[PDB]
Amino acid sequence: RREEMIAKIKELMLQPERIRNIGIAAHIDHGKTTLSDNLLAGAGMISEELARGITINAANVSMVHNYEGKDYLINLIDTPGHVDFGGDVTRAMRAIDGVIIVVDAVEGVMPQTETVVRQALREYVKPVLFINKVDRLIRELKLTPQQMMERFSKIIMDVNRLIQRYAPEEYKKKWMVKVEDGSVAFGSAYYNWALSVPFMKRTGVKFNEIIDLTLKGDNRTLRQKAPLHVVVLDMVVRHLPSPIEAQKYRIPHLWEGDISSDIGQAMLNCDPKGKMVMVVTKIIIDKHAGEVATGRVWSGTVKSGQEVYLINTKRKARIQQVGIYMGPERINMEAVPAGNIVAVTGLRDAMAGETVAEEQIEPFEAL
Ligand SMILES: Nc1nc2c(ncn2[C@@H]2O[C@H](COP(=O)(O)OP(=O)(O)O)[C@@H](O)[C@H]2O)c(=O)[nH]1
Repeated sequence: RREEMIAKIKELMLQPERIRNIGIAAHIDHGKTTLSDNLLAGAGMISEELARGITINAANVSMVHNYEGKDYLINLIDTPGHVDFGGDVTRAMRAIDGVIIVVDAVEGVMPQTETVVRQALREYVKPVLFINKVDRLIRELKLTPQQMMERFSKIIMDVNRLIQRYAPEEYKKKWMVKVEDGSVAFGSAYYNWALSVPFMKRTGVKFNEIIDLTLKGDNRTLRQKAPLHVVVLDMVVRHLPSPIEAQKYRIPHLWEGDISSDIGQAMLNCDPKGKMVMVVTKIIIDKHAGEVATGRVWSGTVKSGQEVYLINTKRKARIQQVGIYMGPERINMEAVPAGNIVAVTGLRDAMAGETVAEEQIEPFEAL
């Protein structure tokens, strides 16, 4: 039901501890797009009452996920795929608080894997690990359960070596990933299943059941018994931070202004009562709506009709319509508080990376 989901989005956007702003990153062909598309589909966000390629270069897609009796609003924000480095990559890392690092079970950790882990960690983005294509270990390589667990262990050790080496000093140990606490999951994005220790504890489901169904070709039972979106989004909710948790340590890194100032404090503490500061992540031109700027609200509350400064472009402006994402769709909202990803009209002169603020402040980017 559409009206129900819209109400749910409004409910959760008002509670910053229920939000997760994330991205997904991977070496080429390891499964970023398949995971992205199938999480969105599995969470039921593109059902007719409300798949391949829908997330490709999508500014944001949101998913509502229930975890231990509470609903969460997960924003899967665009991160550039298949590129080594660039301003676009850095900018997208700065927009997300958590990242799912996807590693192919066959190739393992590859040079581009190391690059994306580095790039995320450099901006205080907390990682979790999803080991993909486990169907290939089962069917094509015909590995034993012990051989597969040993393969996972090696991947995990390689990832943690990168975290130890590249995480900000304070998080070199804290952000290591482990199978035991479910900050690692493994599965097949393509066949819509995954497992983790917390999921297996909760349900009693065992890897051998998944192996059996896989070899039998019972793909319907497979994806229902160990759903990709349940296992992976459970991991997102438990282990990736809310914007209010993340901004307390991310904002001094991200913004070069005076953290002790009122606006600095409002961003540090994700305060919806402070002056509004947002950063534009992406702009598209819609034939009907005109320029639509997607962005993250760091502080304050963004409103339809709100007068703002475009800091990099050096102009005063007025936001026309504010929107928020429901799956891939923009839905109108007249006011949206800090912590959220929004889409706004009225800022045609803005560029990607633009700092948009109620007061003249230091920009997040030199632009
Ligand atoms: N066997 C298998 N193939 C997969 C899986 N996930 C993705 N693929 C395939 O691997 C290729 C690359 O996937 P894609 O999601 O586009 O990778 P990306 O480049 O990281 O975005 C495509 O042919 C996918 O269908 C998986 O779990 N198992």
